[PDB]
Amino acid sequence: DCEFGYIYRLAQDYLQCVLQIPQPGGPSKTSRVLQNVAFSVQKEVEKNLKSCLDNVNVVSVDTARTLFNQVMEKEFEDGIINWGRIVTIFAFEGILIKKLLRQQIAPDVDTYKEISYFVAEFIMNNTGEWIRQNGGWENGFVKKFEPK
Ligand SMILES: *CCC(=O)N(c1ccc(O[C@@H]2CC[C@@H](NC(=O)N[C@@H]3CCS(=O)(=O)C3)C2)c(F)c1)[C@@H](CC(N)=O)c1ccc(Cl)cc1
Repeated sequence: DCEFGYIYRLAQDYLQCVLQIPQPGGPSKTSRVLQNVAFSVQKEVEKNLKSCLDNVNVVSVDTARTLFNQVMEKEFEDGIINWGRIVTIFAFEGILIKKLLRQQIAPDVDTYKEISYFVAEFIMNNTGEWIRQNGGWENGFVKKFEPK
């Protein structure tokens, strides 16, 4: 599950949850657990950062990728990977997609698929082996975050 395709599906499932367009039919047990936890983080970040989230105009996918790179470089600067930081990656892509829905020039219905790709690239290349060694999504993330 630490392969790119699995991570891409998690990132895309979370953007479809934020955008209220879940793929008709349903998400896996991993995505279901992740959407509750990442949404709780997302809402608190949006409340705390309300003032500064207006300091950018996310007019394009390249702007969103630049912002994502800056935020992730800062989030992981101490070299510490943990599950909280992994959930924060998904919460942050949720904030990005909401700003793109409002601000993207020539809004493209497939944009969430491009954001999903670069989120999955970051997760796989920068945290993938930490994730696998800590149980992957099914034996790590879900075991940590699934309901008591
Ligand atoms: C006011 C802040 C600001 O100007 N920008 C910004 C910076 C960071 C950010 O989100 C980060 C991800 C969520 C949060 N981290 C966090 O809660 N980490 C905790 C400690 C480790 S843990 O995982 O346990 C939890 C901060 C923002 F959403 C916004 C801007 C930064 C920039 N590079 O311009 C900014 C970025 C993006 C947008 Cl859309 C708007 C402003």
